[PDB]
Amino acid sequence: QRSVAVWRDGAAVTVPAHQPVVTAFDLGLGRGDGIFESVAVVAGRTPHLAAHLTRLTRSAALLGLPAPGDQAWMEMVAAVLADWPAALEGVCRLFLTRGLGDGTPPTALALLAPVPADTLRQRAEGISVATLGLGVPADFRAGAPWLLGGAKTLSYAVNMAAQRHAHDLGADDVVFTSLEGRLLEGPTSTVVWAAGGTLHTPPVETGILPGTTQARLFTAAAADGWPTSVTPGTVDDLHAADAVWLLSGVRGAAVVHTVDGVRRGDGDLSRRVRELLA
Amino acid sequence: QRSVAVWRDGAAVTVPAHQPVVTAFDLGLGRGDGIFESVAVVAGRTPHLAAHLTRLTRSAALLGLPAPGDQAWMEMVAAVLADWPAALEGVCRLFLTRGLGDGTPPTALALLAPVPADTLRQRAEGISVATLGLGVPADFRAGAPWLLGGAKTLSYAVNMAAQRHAHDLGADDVVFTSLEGRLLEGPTSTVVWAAGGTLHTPPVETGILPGTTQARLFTAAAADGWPTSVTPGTVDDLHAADAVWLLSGVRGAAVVHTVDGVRRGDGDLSRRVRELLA
Ligand SMILES: Cc1ncc(COP(=O)(O)O)c(/C=N/Nc2ccccc2)c1O
Ligand SMILES: Cc1ncc(COP(=O)(O)O)c(/C=N/Nc2ccccc2)c1O
Repeated sequence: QRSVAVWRDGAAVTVPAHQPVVTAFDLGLGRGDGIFESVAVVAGRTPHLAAHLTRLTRSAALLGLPAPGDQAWMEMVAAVLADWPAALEGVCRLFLTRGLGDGTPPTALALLAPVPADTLRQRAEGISVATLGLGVPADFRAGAPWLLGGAKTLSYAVNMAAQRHAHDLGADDVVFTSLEGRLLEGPTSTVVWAAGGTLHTPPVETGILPGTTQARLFTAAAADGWPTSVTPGTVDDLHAADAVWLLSGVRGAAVVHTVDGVRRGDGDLSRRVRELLA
Repeated sequence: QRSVAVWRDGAAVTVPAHQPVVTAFDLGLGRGDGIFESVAVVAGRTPHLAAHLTRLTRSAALLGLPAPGDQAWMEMVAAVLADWPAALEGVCRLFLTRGLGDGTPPTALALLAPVPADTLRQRAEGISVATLGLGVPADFRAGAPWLLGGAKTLSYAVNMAAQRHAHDLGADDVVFTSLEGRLLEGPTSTVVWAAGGTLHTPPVETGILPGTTQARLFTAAAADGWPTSVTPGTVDDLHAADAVWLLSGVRGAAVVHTVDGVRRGDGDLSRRVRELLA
């Protein structure tokens, strides 16, 4: 099952999941002019909701979208959670669109659906990843705010086409690379790798998204005496690593067992990552 | 006024413009995973509909979207035109989204609204343009189909943020540039410029959109003995030109009187461009 709530006249309103909620002129539909956050629902609860709401706020600020505020979002999360089975892991997406235009109200929605079995299987069994160039220099987006580098938008056509291109090659997912071959991130994930006793992730001064699963791992790793580093790594670094993972809010930690058709092990490092994230 | 038609059970169905038509799970909303075309409505007619439908077909093919076919689109255009005032110039947008997922039907819509007075004023009086880098090499997108270079998508968040960035600077519109400073195109237009008795436009092997207003100008220019060229121009070329225009289906030909705050004339070349486009 699926469930949806719309923000109407300062209240969360539950509507049937198959009921249309956005008109033809919504700029989130026609232009992809809006932001989202994907919130894991585990045993009927949203363990990391606050983290996601801080990122929703930053995404909304990058796009100059008026945001309804935390109270509002928590009320819409409550609405869609109301009849949700504790046994069924969910993805609760929050969408904010520019609506019919700035001046008129932005459209706020919450939508909840099961995490798919194939996403669960990838968390359990790991993934193959294709590296695909984005064409941009690593330092470019820092000087080009119009490219929306640190924002999570409704404009994911490229993200989806990258994933289809990867599926066509026989891979499960994508890591983007800069022009010079620097790691950036997934269409939908943050890369992390283990090397020389350290956990590495690429810098986001490169204009990628401050991943919340990754932040939570690095904080717990720090506390457990596992050194962490922001490292301007390349695909060479992924091949040479002791282990590689894609981190995301919904899939969680997916070990990367294949990079560009090159099979790799994890040096049995995945267990401590999973313990720290738990 | 505005009007909308949805494709339901092999028929065009008229619905009130304020009526929701897309559910929360439509991938055109949540992911910007769909295509569009914007069709000028002039004196209650769609003079260039066939041209736009051929481009809709190519966009749909780049995204691997099943397309309903020309018959269907012409029926949805007929539906929204039904009560439309001949005196009111319109923009008829056709949207095709991946729907709830491939396997399930794509969502097809037509939506018709007046061309705004400020767009009409720009056609009459011309525009200021900001050049903004896209960060990509001119030759990059040709080797990177996942970047969707020659497709017109529902994923226009960057396009819109570029335009807002330009408005903030005091400009009306944008021309994108490659890393090396080559002209690409507008978020929503094709650049053309006059130099040395020739009409120039940038190559689209660079992964930009084959503009239909531009094709129509170059065809009529050819027939009238005005030489045309595909020219790998830079911003230098826009400053040095005898005249510069942005061409698009809805605004038409907008003379560019200012490039990056540098004012320019058109050498009285705009009249012959407008005669040829008429
Ligand atoms: C570009 C990009 N980079 C990183 C993450 C890692 O973030 P976190 O640990 O907070 O999830 C995401 C995920 N978005 N979430 C998402 C995207 C698409 C579909 C569903 C969810 C992303 O989209
Ligand atoms: C990237 C890009 N490049 C060129 C044109 C020139 O094409 P044509 O002469 O066929 O119009 C368009 C226009 N889209 N149309 C459009 C875009 C946004 C909003 C409304 C219409 C465009 O979006």
